[PDB]
Amino acid sequence: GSLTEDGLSYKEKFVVRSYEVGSNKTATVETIANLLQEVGCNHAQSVGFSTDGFATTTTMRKLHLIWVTARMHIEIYKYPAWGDVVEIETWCQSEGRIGTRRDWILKDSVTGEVTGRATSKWVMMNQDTRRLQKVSDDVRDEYLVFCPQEPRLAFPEENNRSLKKIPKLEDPAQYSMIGLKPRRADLDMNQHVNNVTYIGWVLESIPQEIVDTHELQVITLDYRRECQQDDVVDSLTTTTSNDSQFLHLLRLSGDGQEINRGTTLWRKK
Amino acid sequence: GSLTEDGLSYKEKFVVRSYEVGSNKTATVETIANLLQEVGCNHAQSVGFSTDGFATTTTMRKLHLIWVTARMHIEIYKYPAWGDVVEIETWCQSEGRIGTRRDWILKDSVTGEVTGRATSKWVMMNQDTRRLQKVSDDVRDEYLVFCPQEPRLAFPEENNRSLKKIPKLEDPAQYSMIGLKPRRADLDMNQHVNNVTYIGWVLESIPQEIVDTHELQVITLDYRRECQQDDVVDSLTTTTSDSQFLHLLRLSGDGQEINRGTTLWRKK
Ligand SMILES: NCc1noc(-c2ccccc2F)n1
Ligand SMILES: NCc1noc(-c2ccccc2F)n1
Repeated sequence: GSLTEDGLSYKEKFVVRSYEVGSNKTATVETIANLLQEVGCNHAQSVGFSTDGFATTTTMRKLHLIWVTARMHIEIYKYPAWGDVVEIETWCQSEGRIGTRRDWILKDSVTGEVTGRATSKWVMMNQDTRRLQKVSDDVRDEYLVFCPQEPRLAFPEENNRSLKKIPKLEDPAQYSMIGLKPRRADLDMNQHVNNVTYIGWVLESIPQEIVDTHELQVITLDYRRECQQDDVVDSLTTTTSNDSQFLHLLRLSGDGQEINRGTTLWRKK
Repeated sequence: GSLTEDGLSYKEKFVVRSYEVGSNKTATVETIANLLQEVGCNHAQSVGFSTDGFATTTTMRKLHLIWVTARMHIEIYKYPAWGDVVEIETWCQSEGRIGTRRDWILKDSVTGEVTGRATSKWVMMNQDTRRLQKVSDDVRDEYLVFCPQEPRLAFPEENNRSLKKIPKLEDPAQYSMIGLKPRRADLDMNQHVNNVTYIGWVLESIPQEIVDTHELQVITLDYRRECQQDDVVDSLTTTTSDSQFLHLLRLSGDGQEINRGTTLWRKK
């Protein structure tokens, strides 16, 4: 991959691998999410920021500050088949003091048609204390020369699903998968659970008959709290709905501490 | 990637990704194992065999026959760092009626130095009845024009590590990780548990202090029986010593064996 001509975005091509595809012989949403974070990292690398998933400045490193994902929103129109080449363009934009947005556009490299889009909200957190804080002006300005100054949105539309509030699933859940635990392959280089793992865990409580008769069009996931290496997760799903829609909750298997909530939208094949 | 000049081997380059590396910022043995499987598939594709992990002929398809892994053996001298290019060359060779071998050599693209090698034994199985059978002469012949005729071994040395018998760990195990279950991401396109998942499960009962102060040099893993989508696995490890370990995977209920193995680790 490379920075584009204006230096304000980053593009990379990926060949979908045998082990990245599901029963449809196309890429899983987890492979897609992995590729989003790969191009995100390579973009950080390309302009001198940290390449540990946190994309930090020297200023932030001095202060033990990191970026953490608050929300992921992914919309897929066609999943790339095994052997197919998918092109991903990615950029960031500050949303003032709240935090920053990273957005992506996925294309068929052959036709150049848009096959998916994603957006994510990130917030600044002290690494050690876990306390959020508004982005300081010194730090803001470090990033602004790497971001477009005119609004550029993967999700322009006035009211769009990427910004909707997600309610809290009430017991009893229609469906559950109990006792989920991360293994070493679920951890990043920092030994923190990889954000994509939580997508896997959300989808584990979707009944197999849905997965066999539907394709995932939209997923929205909020991140509240991280699952530690030694934590155990319960995944909860309730039907809310030709389209199928679900409300989702991840919570710690003991005390029921919320770690994530989300929605998915599925369309008959 | 591409078949090489003589058409009897296949080569591919891989850029190591951010999410593919562990705490040392180098590729995990599971990332390596996945790339072995990927070049294997691309080699099958390049000469017209099935691309579903089974590399079947049209004959085998009529008979509902598949190739199944009996043994994986992997030796790594240097794990590629994030952003590094690793080149993997791969080839198959018939071992008569017993089955076939796929071998790999891993290189640093920049230096051309060997950074690891792997070998695997495959047996022929009826996919419905799960009965083994020796390889048909008509099936042998279909594969011989795509394999070297002169012996070509990742592990040439008589009685090397890759051919040793693995004994059955006896209770009580020194270390365990219990109640392991596959998720949808551990399944392939056939909805069978991916072979690399059993590698992750073996290593889950290595103490963290070992992983933190050692690098994995050798893994040998026998595959005896499949974990189904809805099965639950216990992972057992005992120190047999460099650090060495004996490994056993078995179903959480009745203690049916699915895998046994060994690992060898060196202090950093
Ligand atoms: N707006 C805040 C911001 N946060 O990251 C970035 C960023 C920009 C370009 C390349 C990598 C990057 F991480 N900007
Ligand atoms: N010896 C039996 C055998 N089994 O696979 C092969 C094989 C050869 C070349 C390319 C792909 C292949 F799968 N041969």
